[PDB]
Amino acid sequence: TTYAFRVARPEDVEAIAAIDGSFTTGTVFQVAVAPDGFTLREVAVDPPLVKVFPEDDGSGDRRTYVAVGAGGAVAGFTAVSYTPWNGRLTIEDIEVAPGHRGRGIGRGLMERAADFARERGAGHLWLEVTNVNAPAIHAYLRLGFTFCGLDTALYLGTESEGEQALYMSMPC
Amino acid sequence: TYAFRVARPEDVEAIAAIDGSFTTGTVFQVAVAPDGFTLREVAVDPPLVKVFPEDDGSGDRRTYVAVGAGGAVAGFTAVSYTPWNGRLTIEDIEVAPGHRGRGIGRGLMERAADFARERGAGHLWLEVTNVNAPAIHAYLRLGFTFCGLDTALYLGTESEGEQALYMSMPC
Ligand SMILES: NCCC[C@H](N)CC(=O)N[C@@H]1[C@H](O)[C@@H](OC(N)=O)[C@@H](CO)O[C@H]1NC1=N[C@@H]2C(=O)NC[C@@H](O)[C@H]2N1
Ligand SMILES: NCCC[C@H](N)CC(=O)N[C@@H]1[C@H](O)[C@@H](OC(N)=O)[C@@H](CO)O[C@H]1NC1=N[C@@H]2C(=O)NC[C@@H](O)[C@H]2N1
Repeated sequence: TTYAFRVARPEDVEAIAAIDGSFTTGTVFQVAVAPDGFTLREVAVDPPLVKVFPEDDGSGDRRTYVAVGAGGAVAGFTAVSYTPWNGRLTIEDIEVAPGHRGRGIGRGLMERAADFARERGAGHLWLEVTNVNAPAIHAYLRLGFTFCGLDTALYLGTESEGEQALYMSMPC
Repeated sequence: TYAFRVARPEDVEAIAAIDGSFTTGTVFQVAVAPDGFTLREVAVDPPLVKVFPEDDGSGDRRTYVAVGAGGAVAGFTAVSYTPWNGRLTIEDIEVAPGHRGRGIGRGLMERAADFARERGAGHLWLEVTNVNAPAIHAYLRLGFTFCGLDTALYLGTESEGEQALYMSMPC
């Protein structure tokens, strides 16, 4: 019980904001576009890519969960979003604080997302991940997500141009 | 044979009747691997009948209309601009059942392209179900290529079993 999980309250919103999800990676997922399909291959990059997410990301059925340590600091969060149309719970964000990884916070937050999904009658969880976010992709694969598609054009004209939006899902 | 203009309130009821329901002897089959996605056009026998659902789950917006002699709508396109990624979404483009093979598709998409360059768009983008081979062939003809897909988009919908394919082209 190193970490407790609960619905986020107003005092958590400011702590959530500071966990921006910025990462370093020695690998990226390269997207190869053919006329008849798309291939993902993990490739080493030297020196390591430093990715800071932009301040402008282009943005009852909503919910934010938070992982809290003994001193009351937010160690992680997930913001989820339900669309009844296709029974999709979108994992809009999931982050673990830099110094709190390898302690089952990721799994715990996703388990709370899954609880909300079954509460709303969702058929699948779904998330967007940039092809350069190899650490997150490995984390999502570990938690049972698989690639369900991509949009190689989504980040065109954005601060993230050169990257591809990869889509992952899992049933519940 | 056909003139193009911005759609007016009296066109809304005619636009509604043009749902784009089709028959096809082929579909684009989606193969999911752990490391990617493959699209292969495959014959289906007997022909697939696709009726689009009434519930589709839905300055920078614009609707164009193709008009014949006698002033009847022969087709339309609704487009949508997002400055964030300079994307003009072709939200819908349909030609009336009896008016195909007359360059209405091309004409409507040319009006979409004019709006894109007017707004400074970097690319056009559309969604098409994998079973809509006729539309996919039309879009390929007009210069669109596949830029991705979402095999999970239609889960829990009337269209479950189909995959949402994404196509784009630069301006
Ligand atoms: N920020 C922490 C991570 C947040 C989550 N993982 C969600 C995510 O992936 N957001 C990414 C990320 O903010 C960043 O992408 C890169 N590569 O940095 C920017 C591009 O600059 O695009 C975002 N994507 C978007 N898709 C949405 C869309 O289609 N319509 C509406 C609008 O919401 C769109 N924004
Ligand atoms: N009439 C011709 C179609 C013209 C266009 N290309 C529009 C299109 O493709 N609509 C399809 C089509 O209505 C149908 O799909 C099948 N397979 O029939 C249903 C599945 O029931 O899903 C629609 N898609 C959607 N995507 C959107 C989304 O992501 N969020 C919000 C909302 O807008 C969503 N709706």
